[PDB]
Amino acid sequence: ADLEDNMETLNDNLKVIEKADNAAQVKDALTKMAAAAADAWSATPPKLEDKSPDSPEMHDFRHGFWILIGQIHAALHLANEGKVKEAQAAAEQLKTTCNACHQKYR
Amino acid sequence: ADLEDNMETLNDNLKVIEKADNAAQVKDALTKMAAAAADAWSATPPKLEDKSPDSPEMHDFRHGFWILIGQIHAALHLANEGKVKEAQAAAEQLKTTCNACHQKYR
Amino acid sequence: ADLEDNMETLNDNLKVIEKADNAAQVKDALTKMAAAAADAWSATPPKLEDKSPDSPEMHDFRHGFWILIGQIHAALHLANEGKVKEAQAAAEQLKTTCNACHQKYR
Ligand code: HEM
Ligand code: HEM
Ligand code: HEM
Ligand SMILES: [Zn+2]
Ligand SMILES: [Zn+2]
Repeated sequence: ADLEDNMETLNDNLKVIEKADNAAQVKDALTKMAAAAADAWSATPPKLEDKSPDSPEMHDFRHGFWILIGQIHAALHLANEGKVKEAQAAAEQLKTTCNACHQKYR
Repeated sequence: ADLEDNMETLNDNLKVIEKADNAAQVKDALTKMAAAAADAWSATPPKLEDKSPDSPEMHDFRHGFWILIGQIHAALHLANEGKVKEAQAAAEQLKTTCNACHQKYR
Repeated sequence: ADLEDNMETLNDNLKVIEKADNAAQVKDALTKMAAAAADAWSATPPKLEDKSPDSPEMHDFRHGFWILIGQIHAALHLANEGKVKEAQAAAEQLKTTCNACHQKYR
């Protein structure tokens, strides 16, 4: 997918999570987030087009999606286990990851 | 691209790390491995074609490559600071993750 | 080698990061944490001595351990970038992962 569509999917589904009624809905938003973050991994952002793929910038760029995928995964488990409230909390906190990569490369 | 191709890339570069000349050939081969493993992220292996993308088997499957990439990133950091022998050792012990997944899904 | 020992190394270097002045001191302490975590993550802890390597309990433990490994990586990136203060904030931010895993498995 386009990086840009991948982020819309991240943004949209996080909101779906903040507003969810039950576990089924959070878990579904999390899955979709996982899909998008997995796909984004290999993307080159506009701000790093003049950067070599094996370069520190692209290295740290990729790692951002690694972290996010692990967090979504942890959060996805809380959801599977029916823990709506804490799943929503994990979901929240992975925003720090969105910001960390955003501050730098967006 | 293909799951098959990704594995050939994995296998080849593991041999490339074992024979490595210097830090850079080690780093370059590890980079290729991470990109191949992330390409495989969302591939669907023959043995799990009957299984829902939301099943424990696929969960287990995608998670392997996440562990792997992590292990690769860790080796990469060893190489970055010029501990080639140590980076080469982690690429050896990195086979435990390969095997773990083949055992279940190949 | 053993969990205990690596956990001390982990504990001690976080207090070294909190008391650090320069980016290099943070980088080294994070590097020692990287190393402790590299040698620890696959151990079975006292409280899961009964459960086997591929249960839900060991899978969760390994993941949170990998989350931790991934936050040390992020923090190490920030240090190489010489962003001293935000490497430290990231070393702080990683106490929650420490805590999430102790709360289930210590
Ligand atoms: C779930 C967490 C995340 C959310 C909610 C999020 C949200 C967004 C949104 C809404 C945009 C569009 C901004 C615009 O309208 O111009 C965007 C763009 C972007 N994001 Fe994220 N993001 C997340 C995680 C990440 C991560 C982890 C990375 C890097 C590893 C990243 C890298 C980027 C980049 C480079 C752009 C610019 C896209 C472009 O200009 O083509 N984002 N993100
Ligand atoms: C760097 C470590 C790894 C190496 C060197 C490696 C190597 C290989 C090789 C040589 C094959 C032979 C199949 C062929 O080429 O036709 C294969 C197949 C396969 N591997 Fe891996 N592998 C690794 C890691 C993994 C991991 C981590 C997973 C799961 C997370 C995995 C899942 C599979 C599956 C499902 C197949 C069978 C697919 C097919 O035949 O279409 N492998 N691998
Ligand atoms: C920076 C992060 C962490 C710090 C500073 C830390 C610190 C410590 C300390 C001080 C101990 C007690 C050691 C002793 O008195 O022998 C300990 C033990 C332990 N830690 Fe951590 N820890 C961290 C992260 C983690 C993580 C991520 C996990 C699992 C994923 C984990 C699992 C355990 C377990 C199971 C023990 C019990 C060992 C025993 O008493 O046998 N820790 N840790
Ligand atoms: Zn899991
Ligand atoms: Zn790195």
